[PDB]
Amino acid sequence: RFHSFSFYELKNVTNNFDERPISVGGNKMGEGGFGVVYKGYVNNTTVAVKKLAAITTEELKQQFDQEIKVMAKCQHENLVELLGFSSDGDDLCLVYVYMPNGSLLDRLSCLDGTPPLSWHMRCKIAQGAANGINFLHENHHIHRDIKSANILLDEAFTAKISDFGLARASTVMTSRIVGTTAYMAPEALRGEITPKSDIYSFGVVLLEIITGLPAVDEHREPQLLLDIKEEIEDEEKTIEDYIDKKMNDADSTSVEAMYSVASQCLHEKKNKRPDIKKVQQLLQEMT
Repeated sequence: RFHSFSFYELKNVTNNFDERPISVGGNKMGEGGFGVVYKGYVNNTTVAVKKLAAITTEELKQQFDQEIKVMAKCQHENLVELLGFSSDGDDLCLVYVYMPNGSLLDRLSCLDGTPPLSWHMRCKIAQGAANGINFLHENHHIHRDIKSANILLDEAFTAKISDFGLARASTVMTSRIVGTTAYMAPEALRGEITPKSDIYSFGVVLLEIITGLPAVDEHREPQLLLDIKEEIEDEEKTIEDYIDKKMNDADSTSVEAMYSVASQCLHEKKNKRPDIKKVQQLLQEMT
């Protein structure tokens, strides 16, 4: 099933949860899913260890319990795999398969000097992520935080959708709004919970893959990649003026095919957006 770790094991294998970034000599890889993520090395295997931090306690155990329940049921090549967990004490940890190529956001940004992703590889990554989302939707889960920074990349650059648990079952309303603003559908930003909002957010990821630009850049005009989309519709701009210049293999025809899928995903009216299945068909027809 899952591996039951005890906290002392995870502490030993993460340099006692060394919170400096890995660049600096520590074990921290990021923060999210209600915790800090650290690199560990256990039994000849590199792992990612998420140590949950307290919203409040008591609801934390419920969320940890729920994330495990979701992962037990959600096994797929385009989803991050949970390996085990630690629950002894006031301390809660989740242990995942390690993804050596980091996030799609970081690779689109060539963080740390990694080479630019080719157009052909971007197309594969887009299809992989759509496959992961389709598995989630088929199994009545809503991700709620679809973004490039949550699409991880293994040894082969296979797309791995991460950070659910918070993955609700499947129009509900909520007082505690979650997600990442620059990626959120307008109805999600008002608190409607629906798988159609994951589609919208996936439209945004597609624009990041096309253009190489982050969804938000506060030193850019416009700060929001979403707006750049309205420029193309309303302002004599073309997607071609926006194609990532860090590629040498992006043909006009498939670029436009992906942009058209992005544009369908991005309808403001949730009911006009394609479903994940259609998005897969489209992304497949694209290659």
